[PDB]
Amino acid sequence: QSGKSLSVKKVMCTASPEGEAVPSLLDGNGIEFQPLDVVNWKDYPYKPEVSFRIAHTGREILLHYKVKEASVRAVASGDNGRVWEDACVEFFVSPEGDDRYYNFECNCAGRLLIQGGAVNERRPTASQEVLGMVKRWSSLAGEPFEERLGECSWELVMVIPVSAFFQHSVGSLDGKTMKGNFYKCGDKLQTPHFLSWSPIGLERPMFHCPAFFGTLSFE
Repeated sequence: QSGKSLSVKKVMCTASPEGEAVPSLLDGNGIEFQPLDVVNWKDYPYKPEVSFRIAHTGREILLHYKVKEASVRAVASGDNGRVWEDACVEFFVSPEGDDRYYNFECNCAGRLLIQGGAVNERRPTASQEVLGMVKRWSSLAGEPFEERLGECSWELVMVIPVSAFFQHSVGSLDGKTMKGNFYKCGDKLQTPHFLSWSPIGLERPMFHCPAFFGTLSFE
């Protein structure tokens, strides 16, 4: 019972960091990796080795995922595409303790999907302006590509400004407590799979479940 908990350590930056620079920034501040290895459904037993880490600047959330899996894919031609089908890492979060939440899904090539809203309504997709706010970087960034079979190690970064919570007026992350979860998947990969950070007790693979989110304590 209860979900997991995380301390999101603060990092001191005068300006907004670029995605490529984040791994160095995080190693510089000793930000540790957390395993993302909860296999909630025995139907999909494949557990590719995945870890992540998180920190904040006060104005922005910094995420860094590391993955090692049997295949990768990035067909999605644009942002707000069908990224969950490609090799994809995800971050879901509710920032104000209300029922509205956000899902940031990003494929291994850097294409990103963002939606916002409560479970009981159509959760609209984000605008170009808002997609433009979220800086990204990947080790497999660039052109879209058909599935490549073979063991592949990749990394991905998301710099999520506080303004990207497009349905809220979130000012500063300093000392806030949010609820969220982190996921790995790839619906159209050779071996589809479903992994989470904090556990989920629904009968089958479902990620849009605020009840099962863990706790995120921003320093």
